[PDB]
Amino acid sequence: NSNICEVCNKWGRLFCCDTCPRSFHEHCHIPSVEANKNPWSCIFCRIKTIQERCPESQSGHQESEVLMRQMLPEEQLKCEFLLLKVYCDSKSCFFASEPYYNREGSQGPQKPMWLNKVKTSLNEQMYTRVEGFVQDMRLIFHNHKEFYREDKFTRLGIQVQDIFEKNFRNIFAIQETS
Ligand SMILES: [Zn+2]
Ligand SMILES: [Zn+2]
Ligand SMILES: [Zn+2]
Repeated sequence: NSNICEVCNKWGRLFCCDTCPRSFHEHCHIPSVEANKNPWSCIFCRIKTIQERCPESQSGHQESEVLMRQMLPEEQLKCEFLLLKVYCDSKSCFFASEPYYNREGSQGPQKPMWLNKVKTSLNEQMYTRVEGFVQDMRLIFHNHKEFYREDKFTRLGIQVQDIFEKNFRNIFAIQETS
C-alpha cells in the first residue's frame, strides 16, 4: 500500500485499503474509516464495484434526472466520493472551514457554505435528493465569486468548481456534450 494519504498526501496514522493500494487518514476518508471490518474496502473500491455490478450505469445521463434522484445508499456513496474528490485538491483548504466576510466594498453572502458543513450534512443524512448536495456544493463557489468580485482570488473558486464539475460529470456519468 501507499505510505501517504490519498486525499491530503501526508504520512501519519494511515488505514490501508485491502482491495487497492490506497491509504487514508481516518477522517480524510469519507465516510470516516470504519472501526472494525477486515477486509476493508475504500470508497474508490466501493464505487468501482457499483460500476462493475451495473455496467449500464456508465451510459450517459441528463443532469436534471440525476439531481432528482433520492439519496438511497448508492447515491449517498456517490455524493461522498464526489465530496472526497474535491478534498483531494489542495485548493480545497480555502473552502473547508467556516468563512467570514469583512472586505471593503463587499457584503457577505446570505447563505454561507463550506465543505465541512456539507461533510456533516451528508454524515447526518440531511439531504433527501442529490440536488440538495449539488446545490450546497455549487453555492460554495458561487458565494466566493460574488464576494471577491474583481480580486484575482476569485479564481480559486473557478478552479475548485472545475474540479467539482468534472468529477460530478464522471461519477454520475453525465452525457458528454460540446
Ligand atoms: Zn489525509
Ligand atoms: Zn481501495
Ligand atoms: Zn446488471
